Amino acid sequence: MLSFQYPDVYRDETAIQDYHGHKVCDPYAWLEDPDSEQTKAFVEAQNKITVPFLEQCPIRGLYKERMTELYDYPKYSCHFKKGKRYFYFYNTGLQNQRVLYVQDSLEGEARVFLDPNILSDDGTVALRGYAFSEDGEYFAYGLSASGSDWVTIKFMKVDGAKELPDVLERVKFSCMAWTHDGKGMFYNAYPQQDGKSDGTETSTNLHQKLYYHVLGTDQSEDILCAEFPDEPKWMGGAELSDDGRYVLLSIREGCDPVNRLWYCDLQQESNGITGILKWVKLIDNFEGEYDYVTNEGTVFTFKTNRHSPNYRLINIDFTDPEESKWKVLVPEHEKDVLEWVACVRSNFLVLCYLHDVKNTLQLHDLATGALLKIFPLEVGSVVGYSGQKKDTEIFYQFTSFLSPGIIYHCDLTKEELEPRVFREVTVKGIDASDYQTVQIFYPSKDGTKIPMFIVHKKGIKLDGSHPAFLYGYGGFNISITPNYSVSRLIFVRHMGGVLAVANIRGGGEYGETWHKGGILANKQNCFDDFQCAAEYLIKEGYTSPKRLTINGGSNGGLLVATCANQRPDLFGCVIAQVGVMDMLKFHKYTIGHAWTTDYGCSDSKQHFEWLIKYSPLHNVKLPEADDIQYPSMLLLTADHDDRVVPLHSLKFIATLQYIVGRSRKQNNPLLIHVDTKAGHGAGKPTAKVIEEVSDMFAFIARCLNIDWIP
Ligand SMILES: *[C@](O)(CO)[C@@H]1CCCN1C(=O)[C@@H]1CCCN1C(=O)NCc1ccccc1
Repeated sequence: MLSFQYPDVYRDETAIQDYHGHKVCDPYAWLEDPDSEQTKAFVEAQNKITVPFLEQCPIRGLYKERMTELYDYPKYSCHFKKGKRYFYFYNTGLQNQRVLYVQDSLEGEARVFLDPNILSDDGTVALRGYAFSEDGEYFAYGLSASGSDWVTIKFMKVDGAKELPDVLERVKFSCMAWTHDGKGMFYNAYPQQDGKSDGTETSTNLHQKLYYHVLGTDQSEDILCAEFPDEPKWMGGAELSDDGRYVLLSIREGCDPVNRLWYCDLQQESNGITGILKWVKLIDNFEGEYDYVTNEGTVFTFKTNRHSPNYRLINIDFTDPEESKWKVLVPEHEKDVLEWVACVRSNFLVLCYLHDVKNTLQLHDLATGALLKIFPLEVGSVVGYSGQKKDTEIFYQFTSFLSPGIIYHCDLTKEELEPRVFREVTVKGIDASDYQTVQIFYPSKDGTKIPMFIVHKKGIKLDGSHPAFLYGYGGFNISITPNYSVSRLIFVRHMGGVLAVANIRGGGEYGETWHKGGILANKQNCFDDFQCAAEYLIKEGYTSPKRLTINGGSNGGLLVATCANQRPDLFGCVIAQVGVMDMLKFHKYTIGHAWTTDYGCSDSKQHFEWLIKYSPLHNVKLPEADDIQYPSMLLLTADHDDRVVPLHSLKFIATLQYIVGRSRKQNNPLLIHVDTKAGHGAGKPTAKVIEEVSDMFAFIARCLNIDWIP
């Protein structure tokens, strides 16, 4: 099967760094430079062996044909109203990018408003962020090229879809918020830096500033409204209150769900927005999250995790601001996580809870917090919503493992609420009724019960014979909830597979305590939970080690890489997408400094001692047992991934190939693929999505010798 040679890769044996008395060698440190001829050559030499391996088997073509057919169904976002018009995104099925449409009423003819497909030949220019003026008459929108986090903001007049001259450069991790006077918009930008700013560069991102752009002016005239030059990692995002009176500034430092909250009453500005605003530092620490919901005069309703790991709603009066005086509007639930909250039709709140990793959607009274209405849902996720304070209706979008999902609509002006299906799409070719989704709770190493979803064909014998695809993330307070994936259902239907998703610690599935259970000194809990998930699938007879594939991306790419080093005997195949592999250096690059809230930072001795134990780059080791080799591994990354710089995967693959790939007992392939004109994955065009899943499943089919099932 290894009908190919690994490329020779130079080792810089002089690259030795002292970490708190521990010497670490980093012989592929030179791969950190994306622009060098050396690094370019390495990448070319790697893709040269990977592409033929993946494309040799007819199963890739069979999978791609099926994916192309089954993925070709219409995809809609919720309707949402702005000013006097409705908007929605729509993809006929296989367009590279979804298209923004406008209609003058709910039954009016729709027309194309913004079509990102015409911005490139290959669909690699995508929308990233947008903001309508309060009256709905002007529209600002971010564009990213090649999947980079860098954005250019452009502007349109809505009536006639007219392009405006205004262009904002150097935008990244940015808010977009228009003042209600329609004069201009808040956004964030970064100071000029040496070298490139296109998504191929690794330079750290510091000193983000908040600016106000006056419409019809050049960007050079933009007003600096907030900056934190003594705190280079702080990021201040602006939003206007629902009545337009206040700018709220949420300042973050890292990825924890906490923020400072300052405000500025715009009516108190001496002469409009002319420089740094008269900020009032209502919450001036990083001890809690304060997420604006709505206000009524000086009474501000926020969703918070302050003293409430499962979140709750509080009212803070700006004119009586001490914490002792805050009113608890909707108290914390004992187990259910309050995921998000919206205010609609003046005095309703829409609350979305997570209960054992399934959503429930509720309407509450703003004045008392009282429950009014439960919106009926099947078991799965709410993935989209519209309805702001001035609106008199909501839309919401539901999805699940087996259903592409449904957009619902509810007219909130009605005395008796009657939600109805507004849009529904069926994917013929996959009969949902042939399959089932079960949820189980398995005990981890320390006895903690972890949820896991399993999706499989009804009636199968649990005799260990099925290939399985087990997915995890485990970090950053992100909950991994049910969603429709045609590519995974093809694995079930046409490869006879079992799908599994493990809700391991580090996630937000059981609130901030679940998140803290998988970070910092307890990061090893994530890996233990995930390994235990694999043992459960095997023990209960869903699969066997040699038929089990694991998959994760980003922080989940770290998950599956670590699990390969720690338990190579447990897995047949590992696909790590855009993974954080160098845990000693991740903080040095682009936005990596933000992840130290989950991981820690190697500059501290204490953190170093945690990180060195699991950092995938630093834990590649030939298994001691003669009959154990590493699983088949595929790393996927891309040259404009400026979220997780691709050097992580480059250094990791060189290391795997040299330490393990050179040993006589290793017969499983250890491969990387580096895509071009693509990034971390946000805004990836449909054509690339299809190619990527075809690569992934062809790898699986080949490594496990799975027969296609027509
Ligand atoms: C990956 O897991 C998910 O994309 C990477 C690697 C570890 C964590 N991330 C990651 O992207 C984190 C987690 C989700 C958001 N995030 C960011 O880095 N976001 C950029 C950002 C924006 C504002 C403030 C801080 C960070």
